[PDB]
Amino acid sequence: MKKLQIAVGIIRNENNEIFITRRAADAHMANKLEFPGGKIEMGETPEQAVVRELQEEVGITPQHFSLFEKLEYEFPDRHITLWFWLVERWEGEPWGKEGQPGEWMSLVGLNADDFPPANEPVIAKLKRL
Ligand SMILES: Nc1nc2c([nH]c(=O)n2[C@H]2C[C@H](O)[C@@H](COP(=O)(O)OP(=O)(O)OP(=O)(O)O)O2)c(=O)[nH]1
Ligand SMILES: [Mn+2]
Ligand SMILES: [Mn+2]
Ligand SMILES: [Mn+2]
Repeated sequence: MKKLQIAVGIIRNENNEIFITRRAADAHMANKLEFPGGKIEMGETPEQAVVRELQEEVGITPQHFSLFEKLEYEFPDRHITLWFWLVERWEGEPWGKEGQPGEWMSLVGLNADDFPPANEPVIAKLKRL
């Protein structure tokens, strides 16, 4: 099947809230909550991809971020490797730059069932921080 490398950014403010967007109804993992991110392209690194994806999707440039978790997940029709970057400093103010819903969500209130199932261990690990 299809095999993808995906970089996403966990955007955390100083109030323990995360900037979360919601995927379109016609997308893979439709209507799910998500960390902004996307496919790592040929000729770019995982670090470059999370910067580019956050610039495109929510209008911020991550800086001094760290790899929170890397994991693989087998969906029904595709295999992806997810790079979860913890982003605690950035230039700009995140918004729905691609017209998608986005809002700040308390970390304690996140419900893993609202996200793709691949995110389950990451959401749990974030809550222990
Ligand atoms: N963005 C994001 N994707 C996730 C998460 N968890 C998860 O399993 N995924 C999966 C859903 C998709 O199969 C894939 C992300 O690809 P995408 O749909 O964001 O692709 P993209 O933004 O590059 O799309 P495009 O603008 O290039 O057309 O990873 C997450 O927290 N954030
Ligand atoms: Mn993309
Ligand atoms: Mn995306
Ligand atoms: Mn994108």
